Amino acid sequence: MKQLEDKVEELLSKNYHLENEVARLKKLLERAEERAELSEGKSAELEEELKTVTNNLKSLEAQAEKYSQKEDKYEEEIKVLSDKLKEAETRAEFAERSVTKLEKSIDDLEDELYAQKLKYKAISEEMKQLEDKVEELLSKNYHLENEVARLKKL
Amino acid sequence: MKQLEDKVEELLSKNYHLENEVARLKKLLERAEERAELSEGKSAELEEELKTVTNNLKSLEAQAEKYSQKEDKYEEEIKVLSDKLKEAETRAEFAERSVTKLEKSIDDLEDELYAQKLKYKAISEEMKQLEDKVEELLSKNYHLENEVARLKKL
Repeated sequence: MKQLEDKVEELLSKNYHLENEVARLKKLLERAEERAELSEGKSAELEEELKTVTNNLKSLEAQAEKYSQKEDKYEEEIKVLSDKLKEAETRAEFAERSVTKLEKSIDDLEDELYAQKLKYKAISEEMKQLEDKVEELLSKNYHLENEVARLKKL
Repeated sequence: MKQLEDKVEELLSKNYHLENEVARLKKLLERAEERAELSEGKSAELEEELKTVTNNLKSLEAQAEKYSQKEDKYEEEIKVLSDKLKEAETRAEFAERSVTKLEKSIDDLEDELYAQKLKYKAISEEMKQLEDKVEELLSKNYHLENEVARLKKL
């Protein structure tokens, strides 16, 4: 029995050991659980961050869609203004050259009209001298006729 | 002793449940450690995803910035072209209206020259009739003067 009494002394110790092992396993278990909890929590916050960023992205993609379009609009707008500008500068350039030419034409017509008028004035003056001559002769003949009659009565 | 018997029996039963608890906890620990690993792996994968989507968003923002300034560029070009077009159109219109004015003046000058030539023709015609009248009266005058001379010497 002195051997059996020593057995009880062992089971007590070996049980003391099992107890310590149980406590150790429980501490490690809790550490694993807390690790998993911290990570699952981080994933959740990251999940949220991914949706937020992804949304913001699908928006810039869309904005970029409107940006590219306006670009082609502006391009078409500029094109039209350029072609209008060219056409107007051409109309201007040519019309101005026409003005100079037309003014010279007017100078020539005026020179011609002036000369024509000078000619008219001169023939008019000639007419007046001829009229004065007719008047002068009608008078001379009226009196010569009376003189011819007077002489016949002498 | 019967007493020791019972003591041993108690410790063995206790020892039994303890061995089973250690075996059970090792199993739960194995599973909790696997869970943590898996969760930590997911977090790392999500973190890398967020970094990538973030780098893309930042890239789209840079682009969006170039569009905004290049947009103000196109805007500036249009205003520049617009002001020039207004200036060109005004000068074009001015020169073209001048041309219309000068053409109308040329037409009026042609009308006057035509009318002036008809006047010259009309006066030249009277002139012809006047010269004929003078020739006739000079004739009559000539014969009358001769008749007076003749009568005076009888």
